[PDB]
Amino acid sequence: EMKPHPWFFGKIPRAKAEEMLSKQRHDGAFLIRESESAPGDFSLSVKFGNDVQHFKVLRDGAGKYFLWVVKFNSLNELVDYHRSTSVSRNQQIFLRDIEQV
Ligand SMILES: [Cl-]
Repeated sequence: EMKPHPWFFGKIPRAKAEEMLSKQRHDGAFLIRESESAPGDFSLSVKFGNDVQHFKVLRDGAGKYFLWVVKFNSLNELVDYHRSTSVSRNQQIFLRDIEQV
């Protein structure tokens, strides 16, 4: 039965994503936001240790979404793919849902 996704935060600032993610305990806790610096593009923000890493959601010519190489017909599919394939080329970081107040 259909629930909204807990990871879509709309237009929050980059800094505010960092503020909220810093309070999460578990690496991989993440959100998708609408970039303020590149209106029309999404960014993915992810907790890792005491840092928060940011990734550009890239588009191909057909409008598919990707981070690195594998691309998807939806942000939803990109998110889910990266729950079991690392978002980072430097660490093993897998997307997991934020805790939630
Ligand atoms: Cl992996």
